[PDB]
Amino acid sequence: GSMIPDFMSFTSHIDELYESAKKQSGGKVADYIPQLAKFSPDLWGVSVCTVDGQRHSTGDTKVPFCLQSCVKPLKYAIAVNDLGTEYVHRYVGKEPSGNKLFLNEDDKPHNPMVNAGAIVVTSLIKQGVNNAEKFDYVMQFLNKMAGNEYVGFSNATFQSERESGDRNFAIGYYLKEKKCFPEGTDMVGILDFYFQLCSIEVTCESASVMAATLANGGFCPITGERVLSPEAVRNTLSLMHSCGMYDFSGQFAFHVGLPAKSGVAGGILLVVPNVMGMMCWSPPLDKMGNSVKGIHFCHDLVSLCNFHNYD
Ligand SMILES: O=C(Cc1cccc(OC(F)(F)F)c1)Nc1ccc(CCCCc2nnc(NC(=O)Cc3ccccn3)s2)nn1
Repeated sequence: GSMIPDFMSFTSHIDELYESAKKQSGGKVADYIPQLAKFSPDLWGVSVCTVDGQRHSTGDTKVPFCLQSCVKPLKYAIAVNDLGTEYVHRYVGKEPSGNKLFLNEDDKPHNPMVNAGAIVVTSLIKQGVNNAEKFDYVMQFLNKMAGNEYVGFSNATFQSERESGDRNFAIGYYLKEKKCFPEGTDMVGILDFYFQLCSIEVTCESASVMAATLANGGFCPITGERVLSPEAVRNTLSLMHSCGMYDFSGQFAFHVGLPAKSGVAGGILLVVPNVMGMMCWSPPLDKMGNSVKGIHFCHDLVSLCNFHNYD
């Protein structure tokens, strides 16, 4: 599957799109915790990792930042990989909401990409062991996805996220009341694990390798290791396609047509199946919560290389 005939000319076009996006100065850096409000609005990085293992970065691609919602497709993939589609979707829905409600009509969170869904997915991983082992288990998994490149942890983000996460505690108690967790779940402990996962740190470079693992049918392109089952990958990409960009998800599926997942740190994890993974990062967000520069870049990328799913 050679739709990138000349990698060096392709990176030349990446750089031009990078420079064009750089001029987009709009948006607001998230500031509900100090660990996000700190970030400069001018940070802007794009990293590419093909399914071959070819790499290209431009801009601020080695500055660590928190995954935040970008971790949601990754922990869903781990859950499906270990437990199968059917078991996971006993607890969480499979489609966009069209949203302030915690649960759909079946008393399940709408999908794994919204907070209530990610909290339920978190309760499914490595059940029975304590939180330190749960975290270590997911960390080892993310190391394999990233081919052992930068995966860190921001204790300061974790502490601030947990102390100000009233909406997530409201979701936690509502899900407990509607019996959404597996039997024996310690809800407060699940919220802790959830806040920790949101505080895992990557760079553009390490994250693009994670995305490239999803683009490569579950095989890490820079180690050849099998990390995720084909089922886990397929499921994760479908939900990223339809639910990955908050309230912009429907527009993004229509105009861009690639599986992607945004996050409040300004990251956009982007997958071009069978071609490449990308991570774009610029902290200033539009009013729907997506990185202004990243969105502009994603539109330009598809209008240039015919990467749209139905192109
Ligand atoms: O009940 C379900 C299935 C369901 C599916 C579809 C329709 C439906 O009927 C309903 F919309 F009327 F509820 C119910 N899910 C569910 C129900 C309750 C909850 C916990 C509560 C969610 C958090 C909120 N609390 N108050 C709110 N008020 C507003 O947002 C203000 C507003 C503005 C505009 C129009 C209406 N209100 S949000 N979480 N999830």
